[PDB]
Amino acid sequence: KEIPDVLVDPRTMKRYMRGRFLGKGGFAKCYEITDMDTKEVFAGKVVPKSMLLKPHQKEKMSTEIAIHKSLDNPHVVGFHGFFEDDDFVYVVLEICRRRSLLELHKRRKAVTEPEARYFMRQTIQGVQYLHNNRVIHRDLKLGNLFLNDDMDVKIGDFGLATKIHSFEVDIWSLGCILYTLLVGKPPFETSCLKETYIRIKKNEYSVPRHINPVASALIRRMLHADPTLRPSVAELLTDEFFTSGYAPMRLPTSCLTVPPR
Ligand SMILES: Cc1nn(-c2cccc(CCC(N)=O)c2)c2cc(N[C@@H](C)c3ccccc3)ncc12
Repeated sequence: KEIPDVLVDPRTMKRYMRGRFLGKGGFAKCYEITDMDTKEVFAGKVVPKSMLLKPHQKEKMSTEIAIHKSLDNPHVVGFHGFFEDDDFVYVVLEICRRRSLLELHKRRKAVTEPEARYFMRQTIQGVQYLHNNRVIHRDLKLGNLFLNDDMDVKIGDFGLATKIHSFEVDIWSLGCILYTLLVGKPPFETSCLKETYIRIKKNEYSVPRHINPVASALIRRMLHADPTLRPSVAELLTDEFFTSGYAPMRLPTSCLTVPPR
């Protein structure tokens, strides 16, 4: 079933123009949509109701919307109201025309330290806002770390977010990220899916010796087996890793493909 060329809602009664395709997450396609009156551009998640015929799955998305809606912070994807018609649910979000930190990783492999310092900081500051507002992400991956044309990291995809394992799962996800950024490969990545889940359980990872001691030190703590021995969000910013070495405040767009100078 076709997705309407113009999108409208009963509430605000604003007309959006479905523009360029941006991607597809699971059963949700996403288009760059544009306000026909204001010309302000937004990323519109379009989920077809044929996926939400079951009231079970229809709850999970109504929770994702519930939470994301309440949020307001320069490191979480902006929320600008959802709406539905007879066929599709439409979630209107902040536009990030530089894709996700995953794309950056895939293209760059191991980034330089300052870049990880910059990304982690900004990422963590988002993670704090969440934890401060009693929100857990539970599903933090480089794909959830979107980038705008200013190279600001903005957290998205709250499809497994929950309001109040607890907070320590997020500190785990950020460990993997800081690993992947600095090391260039995910710490528990393997082709076999069962193998990954075993590696995680038995806590099987080895940080290469090429990585900075102070970096690895923190990476060990963030991935530590005892969730209660993992650092807190507030304890991250203050860590030697962020304070010892050079930390840039802005990043060039060049970082998407090559290292900065
Ligand atoms: C908010 C928001 N959700 N999505 C989005 C929706 C559906 C699927 C996907 C890809 C798979 C995934 N990572 O989940 C992303 C965006 C895409 C972009 N920008 C575009 C340029 C883009 C396209 C691919 C990946 C990242 C960004 N900006 C903001 C958003």
